[PDB]
Formats: sequence, structure tokens, C-alpha cells
Amino acid sequence: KLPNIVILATGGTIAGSAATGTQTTGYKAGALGVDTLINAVPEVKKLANVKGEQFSNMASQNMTGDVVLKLSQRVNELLARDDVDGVVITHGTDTVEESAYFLHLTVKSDKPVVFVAAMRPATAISADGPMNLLEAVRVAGDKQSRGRGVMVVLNDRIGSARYITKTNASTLDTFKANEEGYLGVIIGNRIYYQNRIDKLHTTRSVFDVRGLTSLPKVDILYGYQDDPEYLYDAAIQHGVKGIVYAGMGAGNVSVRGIAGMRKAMEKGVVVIRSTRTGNGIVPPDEELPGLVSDSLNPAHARILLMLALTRTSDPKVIQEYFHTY
Amino acid sequence: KLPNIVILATGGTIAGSAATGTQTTGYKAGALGVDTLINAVPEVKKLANVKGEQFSNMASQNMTGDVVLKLSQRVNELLARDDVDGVVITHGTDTVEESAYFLHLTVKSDKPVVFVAAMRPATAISADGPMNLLEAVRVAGDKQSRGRGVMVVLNDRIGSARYITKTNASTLDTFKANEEGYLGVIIGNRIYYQNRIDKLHTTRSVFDVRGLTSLPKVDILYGYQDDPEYLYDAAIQHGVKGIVYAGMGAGNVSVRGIAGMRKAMEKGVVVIRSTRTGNGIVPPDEELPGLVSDSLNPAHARILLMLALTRTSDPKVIQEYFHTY
Amino acid sequence: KLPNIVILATGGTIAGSAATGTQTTGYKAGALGVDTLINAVPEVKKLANVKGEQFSNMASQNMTGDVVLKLSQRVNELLARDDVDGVVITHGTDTVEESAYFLHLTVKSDKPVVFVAAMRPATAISADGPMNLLEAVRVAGDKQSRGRGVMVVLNDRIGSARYITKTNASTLDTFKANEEGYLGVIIGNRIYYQNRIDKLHTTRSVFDVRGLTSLPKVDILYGYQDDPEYLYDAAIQHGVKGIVYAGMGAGNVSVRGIAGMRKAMEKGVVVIRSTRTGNGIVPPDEELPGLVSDSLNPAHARILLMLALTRTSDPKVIQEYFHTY
Amino acid sequence: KLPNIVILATGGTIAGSAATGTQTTGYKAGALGVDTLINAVPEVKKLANVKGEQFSNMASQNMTGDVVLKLSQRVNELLARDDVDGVVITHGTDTVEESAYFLHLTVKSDKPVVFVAAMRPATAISADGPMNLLEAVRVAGDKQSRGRGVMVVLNDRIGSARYITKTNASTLDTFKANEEGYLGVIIGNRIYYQNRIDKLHTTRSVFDVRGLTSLPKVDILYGYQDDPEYLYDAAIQHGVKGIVYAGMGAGNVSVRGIAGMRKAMEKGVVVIRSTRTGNGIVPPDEELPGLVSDSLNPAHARILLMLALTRTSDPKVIQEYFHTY
Ligand SMILES: N[C@@H](CC(=O)O)C(=O)O
Ligand SMILES: N[C@@H](CC(=O)O)C(=O)O
Ligand SMILES: N[C@@H](CC(=O)O)C(=O)O
Ligand SMILES: N[C@@H](CC(=O)O)C(=O)O
Repeated sequence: KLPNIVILATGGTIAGSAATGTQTTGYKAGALGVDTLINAVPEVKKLANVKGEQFSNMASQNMTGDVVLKLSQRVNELLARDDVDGVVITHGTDTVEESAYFLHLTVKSDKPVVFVAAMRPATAISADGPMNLLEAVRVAGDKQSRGRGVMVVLNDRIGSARYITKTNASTLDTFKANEEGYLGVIIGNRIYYQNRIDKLHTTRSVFDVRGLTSLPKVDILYGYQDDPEYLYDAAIQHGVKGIVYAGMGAGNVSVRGIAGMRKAMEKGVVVIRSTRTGNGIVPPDEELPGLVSDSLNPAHARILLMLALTRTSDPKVIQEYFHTY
Repeated sequence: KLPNIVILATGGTIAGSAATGTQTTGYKAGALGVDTLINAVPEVKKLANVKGEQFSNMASQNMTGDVVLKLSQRVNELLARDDVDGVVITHGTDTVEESAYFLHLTVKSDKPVVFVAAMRPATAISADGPMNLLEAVRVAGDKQSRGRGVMVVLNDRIGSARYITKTNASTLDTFKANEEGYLGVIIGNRIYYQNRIDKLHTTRSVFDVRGLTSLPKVDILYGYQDDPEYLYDAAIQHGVKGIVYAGMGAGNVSVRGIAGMRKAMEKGVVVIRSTRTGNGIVPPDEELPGLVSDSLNPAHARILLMLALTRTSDPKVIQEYFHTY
Repeated sequence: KLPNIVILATGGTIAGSAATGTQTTGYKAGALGVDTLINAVPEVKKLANVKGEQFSNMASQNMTGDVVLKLSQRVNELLARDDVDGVVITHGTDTVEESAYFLHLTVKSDKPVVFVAAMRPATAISADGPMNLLEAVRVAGDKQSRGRGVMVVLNDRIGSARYITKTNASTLDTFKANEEGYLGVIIGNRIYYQNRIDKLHTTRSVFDVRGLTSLPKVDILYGYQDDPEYLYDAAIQHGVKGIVYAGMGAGNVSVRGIAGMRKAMEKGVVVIRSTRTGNGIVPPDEELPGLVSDSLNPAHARILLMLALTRTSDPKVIQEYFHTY
Repeated sequence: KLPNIVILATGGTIAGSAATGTQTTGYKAGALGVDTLINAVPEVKKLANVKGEQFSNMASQNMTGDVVLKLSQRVNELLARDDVDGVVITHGTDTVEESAYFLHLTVKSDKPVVFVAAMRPATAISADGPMNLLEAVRVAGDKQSRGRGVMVVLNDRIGSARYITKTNASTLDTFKANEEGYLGVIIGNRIYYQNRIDKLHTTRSVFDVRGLTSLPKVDILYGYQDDPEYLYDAAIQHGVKGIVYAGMGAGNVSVRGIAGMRKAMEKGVVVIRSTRTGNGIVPPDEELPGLVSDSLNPAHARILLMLALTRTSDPKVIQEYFHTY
């Protein structure tokens, strides 16, 4: 009768433990085990039959592509089992959007995959982790949650991995998608589903990574007044396969950036022009080098580019991925 | 009886001219002269006695610190004159926030300095430039506008240079300060002032650049999964005096970024940890390298750092600037 | 080869004509004919074969349910024709959300129905109507726009009738759905679809009004400190069939409001508890009188209640409508 | 050395106590005493010397003007004492904005007055009250907090009573001022002040209520399609002295509402046209009846109108209050 949910722990402030109730820096993110998290919210056991698995225990600023690859592989294994109805992944907030979007493109199942995180450590006064986890378990176990793509659940909100981003350095309500909104919200112990994303993901995605053991190198370069050509030269010299440009406005580029991007393209590096602004569409512009990010922000664009480079070097195909995923 | 306003033109989509009413890319930003702008909104002449001056005519993605320095010097000259009551600066949207914040720190006058820009070119259907300019002139000529710091006026809103940022690649309403709001709004031909910024600026600022002819080099490095050490090495090798880090979450840093920042500090480079998120406070953390950006986003933080480096290398002094400016 | 679009005009500031370019009040909304609108944006004729029809010419604050009923009936007639591919409805901004939501529930077609409006009159400097109309025609004629429910298009954004609301009295960017986002955006002459609404509408809706000639009376009462019982007594005395309560917080009710709501229910009036806050979920609460609005704001809740009352008085059925529509 | 702070308790979900950790409705708001609140966050005693006083213990939907009057009188008494450095007022979230704005206009002291509330009850998993109270005490005890007007503190944010409103029925981040932002934020145990409000308040306000024992009656009427004249007739018949109209768009009014407003003005009732939209400016319009609310939302506008009516019936004076307070 209860759903079977695996809580797969990777680390984060959600598993952080500090010396006092108001310590906000200098505590170890990813100190507490997945069973400690579970045991602090015994209410979870009335929503699902939960099993904890300790995948890693790191702060998400140290999450790396090779590890995210393994996480995606393990989640694909789990969801292929009949005794697993969904998976909740505990993660740090800083790079959750990157990890979640990676799994959104690579998990070949319609069963729910819900990332959860906490802006305050577990020891903190008014810690948000307990309720965030409870909400994430509720979402992962609900039959209505299937086929929605990978989700990110904090602060009563259910965000699509493709749209959601950490918008604020430090607040509980940081995760928002200003232009695209939330997939749903959790209020009064009930899920209210609002939207389905109109993009390819999960079971309809071409991005299979089950045979892979590493990913193509992609760096992100910022756009600003006086931005230097030499950062493009260094990226090329170090063997990047892609550069994502966090551009000025709508992916616009200085004379120096144009020179860098042209040098990159000459050396077989794919350039995606995204925006530093935080939101909105980078439109095509045939007068400029590179491809355009559609509404993907720089961190998301890097994840799609990395995966696109496992399949193709055809700029028409990559550009179409950015308009469809 | 009318205020005397100088319209000082630098370029931008506000002075853009395209082949049709819906062409959104591949037109020259900064094609039209300041007198063409003025002549399209003759209504401006009922609000002020206006004089146009063509300072530059470039797209703002190509605006550089050396030029912004000269702009600040020229605006300081103008505002010292009794026949100038305020100045409106037409600029591209992409880097307006950078130029405006520079002048906010360096213009030693309480007379209004209002940057204005347009998201659609002058030729576009429903072009926003005409009304934005009219509003900017109204603001610059109003006696109530004095002593407010440098302002950015688009879409009926008056933003402080210290808070306002381009939040969306492509929309008319892009300029917002999500946490700090607008200084005021212009509705029905009337200015409604809401807030005064609680920060140092203009006449209370230490940042004098009247004797300067160049600025210290500062680059911006992004924070993301797998971010590389080699970009810090390249920046150091190329003689940066500062690095602003657009960090993961609240200026958090990977093992690789920490190694880079430590190398930079060892070579006499000041590091400021800002955030890629778009909003909010990077708090102090003595366990991490560098100084923290307070609520300055990466583009603003670069401008303050550059100016701070003209005066000092004392990290206590620079850190205090970031909490006060 | 071009789509066939009917532009059905009802009035609004989009068809407003004032004496000068900055007159913001005291002009007649709905002065200009639909052919004048069309002739100001001849670009529309490259996107569709357009035909204008003058349905009404009023300011939307004077739009009434009886007229909205007829509008829905006429749109159902039009969309049943093979020579009509979609319909764009020009309307005032003040009550567009009400009219649009009514049609969202009652138009039995998957062909696009796009409401469009303008915050500045047609004569205004930087009038937004021309571009809003062009965007609305583009949306209505696109094959990808089918089956999305009724849409509201201003300022480069495509809002669902069920979520979108006028959030600001006076700004061009007023239409937003803070929690649910936009269905899509129009940038660079291209439509970017983001979301499909996860609610019943149009072809899946039970709300048929083709045989009807009037609608049940529903009033809206506000919630605030010292709110009076006597307004409930007056509404009952005047024969309301429903009351929507724009409640304090999450539909919460004073001792006086509870007395009023109980009196209403005793006299056969259905009460829906909504919120004055502007956003979010009113959860069920069996300790309080009436039904709950889910995330419907007061204006939308009134439209659903009115339609629900044409079909049923069963509070279980009405409550389920509020969770599904 | 520590500041002396009085915690003056009125009730609310902050003092709510439910049977389980996830019960969201049907619990008594204002069950717990002020000493229970204090004893749950002993950390408060390291920030201030605190004394609790139980002013009332009600749910804020039942807060009434007569009681808010007494609260303002008591806070004025407290702040006149040398042994009180500031006051924190615990209150329900639903009408906090009304009570806080009343005190903003009537407390004749520059010492901090900080309202605090909680969206989750004290018993709830991840209850927000403890941290909100700690933050409110920090704000009230800080010397930099003086002369800022009355503040509302939840979720790491410090809102001005004049701008802040509950924007969402049910979320922790509900309190926002979309156009005006926050006065400050509290992150990492530190206050970051961003703005000072550019409006009259507290020590510069004319609104003295120290001799008063009751307030003029003011009701709020909503604006919508088919809005009825009879609600104006009932309000007049019941002796209102003011009506605030939560208007369609920018305070716009139907033919029926105009008839009602004219009848009200004929009987000596002052009408203020506000907006139901949630934000922005209602501009003057001499073609319409009544005065305009500037950017005051309906709940705030009622509080100012009530106080304005204790002093004057001169519409020029009242209109100027709405532009200055
Ligand atoms: N640095 C932490 C921040 C958080 O979890 O809130 C992490 O991302 O692991
Ligand atoms: N690239 C243009 C964009 C704009 O002005 O909207 C500029 O910044 O010059
Ligand atoms: N009162 C006008 C406002 C607008 O269209 O902007 C209307 O709703 O008809
Ligand atoms: N109804 C409660 C809601 C809250 O405090 O959150 C109150 O306002 O008293």
C-alpha cells in the first residue's frame, strides 16, 4: 500500500551539522548519514517505505561530472527495479541544478526522481531540511508525479530541473524559475500540480550514458566590459571540447570575445552563447559566432553541451537540442 | 524656468536603426546621432531645455573601462557648470549597469545623472526608447531627484545603479532589483519616489578618478561543477590585479577554485567572492580564501574592485568598501 | 499557406485615442475600430490573412457576464468554421483575465484563442499595442499553439487564462503568474513554448453555455480587519447565488465574516474562500464555512463559480471543479 | 551592554500549537504564551535582555481597529521609557500588514518597532517562528535600526510596514514588496540595510491617536465585472465614513461603481480608489469620482484613510496624505 522510495544521499547543507543553532559558514556540508536524516523526520515513514543509501557525502560545490554520471547510472539501475517506486536525492543547493538537469536528460524512466536540499544546516534553528525532505518523499511517492521529468523540491515548491535555478545566494526561497514558474506546489500535505514542461526529457531523451565512463570537457566564460581574449586561449590550450559563454545581455559579445570564440571554433570547440542576466531567451544571430542557448542559463547549458558532445559535432543538431531539451 | 539637461550619447540599441520594424539582431547598435533621438521625441522640449552631445556611438558590449573613465570625467565637468541641471546618458542595455555603477562611485555632484537605454531599436514596432528617454529627462530635471545616486531609467522604473541589473536577456522589463526594489517609478507623467539607497555614493564617495588615465585589470571567473584551476593561472599570468568570482551559491568554491584563489593571493591579486545566482548576500567566511561581495553581483563587484585598487591593497579597507558602497 | 485569423475587437486602451502622446487618463478606451488597429500594423498581413470583426467597443471595466457569454458563443461559432484557424480578441486590460478565463472554460475547440490588450493607448509615445497585436497574431496562427487553452499575450509573454493576472495597476509588464509562469514567450519573431497547463479546459471542459442567455449572480467580498457582516446580508438580500471571499491570508475569516458566510449558506448561497494576497493555495479547512478556491484568485474564482452554478449545487462537485479547472 | 527589548505578544500562528508536526489548519492560532515563545529560542537572550508582555492572544484575522489603537498606545508608552530600547510584536500573518502600518503612522519614537510572525505553527516540522523571532530581536536591538519606520521581519527579510504585504496565501516567503523591495536582510547573523523609505512616518507623522478611543468606520469594496451598486448603498446605510475601492486595474470603475461612489460622496463618505492588482500606482483622474491611493494597496489604504478621517474631511489634505505617507 505505501510506495517504496529510496533516499539516495550525496551530501549538502541538508546533512550539515554545526556547533550552534545559528552557525551559517565553516561547518562541514555532508557530515550526517542518510539514516540520521531519516530518523529526524519519522513522519516520512507514514508516507512511504523508505530505504536510505549513501551514495557520497560531499558539499555540492565539489560535485563533479564523473560523479554525476555515476549518480545517473545508479538511479537508472534503481528505477529499473519493481521494488523501487521513486527516488529522492539529497544534495547540496549550490550545484543541485546542474546534477538535476543531468539526470533529467539521462534517466530513462517515468518514475519520479526528486532532488531535495536545504539552505540551513540540520542543526540550525528553523532548519528547512526536515520539511523539504518530507515534501520530496510525498512528491516521489505520488502516482500523479510520474512522467514529469526530474524535479527539485524545496520550500513547498516543485521545480523542473530544466527551469529551476538557485537565484539567491542565501535565502530559503532561492529556488525559482521566474519566467517558467513551478511544476507544482505542496501545501497542507497535498500536491497541487500546475504545469507540465513542454520539452524532451527522461524516457523521450536521446541522451544515453549507460556505456560512458567520462564526459567531454566544457568550461564557462563570463561576459563583461574589458573581457579578455586570453581566457579563450587558455581553455583551448587545455583541451576543452565546449565553451559556454555567460554573455552580456542576449549573448552579446565584445570584439575580444568574438576573436576568442572564432579561435575556439577554428580549433574544433563548440561555443554556446548563453547570458549572465539570469533569465530569458538568447535568440539566434547569424552575425555572431557560436550557437545560442535558447532559455538555458550557463550552468544548465554546460550540462546539455557536455551531453550533446557525447553524440555529435554537428552544429545544426546541437542547436536543435538547445531548442528542444 | 525649464531645467537645463545635457543628453550625453554613448550608443546602444536606443540609437539602433534596422531595415524593418521587427528586426531584433544584426542591426548596428549606436547608428543614430543624439539629435535624431531628440528630434523623435519633441515632447522632451516641454520638460527641459536639452542639449545633445555625442560622447561615443558604440554597442555597450564593447564599452571599456578606459572609456567609462572618460565618461565619468566628462560628466563631472558638466555638472560643475551652472548651466547644467542634470545629465541623461543614452547607453546600450548590456553593460549599462557597469557604466552606471562606475559613475555612481565617481561623480562628485548631487545633480541627477540618469542612464537610459532601450531593449528595442529605434525603428522597431512599439520601440521603448522614446518613452524611456522622456522619462529619463523628466527624472533628471526634477528638483526632487537630487542626491539620489546614479539612476537607470527604463520601462517606467527608476533603479539605483548599485542595485539594478539586467535580469533577462531580451524583455522590456529586464531591469529589476529583486531584493532592493526601485528608487521610484514614473506613472502618469509624475515621479513617485519610494526609496533612498542606504549606501555611500557620489558626493560622499572617496573614489576620485579625476587624475587617472587607466584602471587596474580585473577579471571575472565563473563557478560551476568541474571548474578549472587553469583559468586562475592564466589571469595571474596576464597581470590581473583582481579577480571577481561568480561563485556557486554563496560564493562557495571547489577544491580547484580554492587552489586558484590561493595562487592568486600569493601573487598579490585580490579575490572577491560574489555569486552567479543573481541576487543576495555572500556572507563572510574565514575558512575560505578572498573577500566577499556583500550583495554586489559580479559585474558590479568588478567595478568596485577596480576602483578600490586605485586606492589601496588593504583587505580590511576593501572589505569595508564592499559593505558600504 | 497563411493562416486565417479573425481579429475580434471588444474595446480597451489598445483601441484608445488621446489628444497627446503622454495622456494616461481621461481618454475613451475603445474609440478606434478594429480596421484602424489592423492598418497601424500592416506587418500582421505577412503573418496571417486577417479579418477584423467589431464585437463591441467598450472599456473593460464595463465588460459584463452577459456580454462575455455572447463573446464565448461567437468565438465557438467562428472556430467551428474551416476558414478560421484562430481568433485574436482585443480587450481592455482591467478585466481581460475574467473574460479570458470564461472563454478558457467554454470554448469547445483546440484552435487558438488569444486575448491581447495594451497598457498605453494607441496614440501614446512607445505604445505597446502594435507589438502586442503582432505577437498575438503570430501565436494564434502557429500550428504549435493548438490545444493550449485560452491565452493572454502582452509584452512578449504568453500567459494561460487560468493563471495570468494583472498584477500592477499601471506598468507594461503587469501581466504575470508569479507561481505558475508563462506558457511561452515571443522573442526575435519566434515562439518559445515552455509549459502546458495541467488543468482541464476548452475541449475537455464540461462547461457548455451554448443554450444559455444569462448567468448566475456572484459577488466578491473583501476580507480585512473589522470587515462587516452587513455586506453578506446585502448580497443575500439581492439574490446572489454565490459569494467569493477575497480572504485574509489563506482564506481566513473573522467572527463577523463567519456569521455572514453561515447566513449565506443557510439561504442557499455557495461561498468560495479565495485570498486577497494575490497568489497561492487556499487549502481545505473543515472548521471553516464554504469551499476553497485552490489557487484561483478572486476574479477567476467568480468566473468558475458562476459557471459551476449553471450545472450544480453539489458542494463536492463544485469543490472538485476548483481543484481541476 | 545588551539592548533591552520588550516582546509584546498579540497572537498568531507563531504562537500556534497543533496535534502533529504537519497540521496546517484547524489548530488555535495564539494558544502559546509569550514566555513559551521566548523559552523555545534561548539564543534570544544572547542578543538582548528580553521581557515578554502578553498584550492579547488572538488569530490576526480577528484583530480589530479598536485593539490596534490600544496596541499603538501601549507601544508609545513603552518606547517613552529609558529601559526599553525597542519592541518586537508577535502577530498573526494575515493582518500584520494592517496593524504594522497603523503603528508606522502613530508611534512617535525612532526606537525600533519590529512586527514578527510565522507561516507555520510552533509545533510544525521546520517551523519558521523561532528564527523569525531571533531575527526580529536582532533588528530591534541594533542601533542602526533606529528611525526606519515600523518593520515586518520574516524569512531573513526586513520589510517596511508601508510597502510590505502578504503576497501568497500559504508560503514562508509570502511577505514581499515587489516594486519597493526590502529595507534590509538578515544573513549570517548580520543585518544588511539596503533602503530607507522616502515617506513620512513615526516621529514625522501628524497622526496622533493618544487621546482617541475609537476610529472612523471604513469598508473595502472590490471591483470586478458586474460589480453591484447595492454594496455602496449598504455601506452608506451602515454609517461608513470612508470606502476604499479595490479597483479594476488602475482604480478604474464601472458605470455601477461610479453611481455608488457618487452616492457615497453625496452622503459625506470619502472614497479612495485603490487596485485589486496587488502592486503599483493609481494615478489621479479628474474624470472619476473619489481620491486615489498612490501605491497603497487596499488594506494599507484603509488604515491611512481611517487615520486621515480623525483629522480632516478636506479632500486636498487627504489626497496629499496618500502621496506622502
Ligand atoms: N555549500 C552547500 C550549500 C547548501 O547545501 O545549502 C552545498 O551546496 O553543499
Ligand atoms: N547590444 C545592445 C543591446 C541594447 O542596447 O539593448 C547594447 O548593449 O548596445
Ligand atoms: N481601462 C482600460 C485599461 C486598459 O485597457 O489598459 C480597459 O481596461 O479598457
Ligand atoms: N491565521 C493566522 C495565520 C498566520 O499567523 O500565519 C493568523 O493570522 O493569526
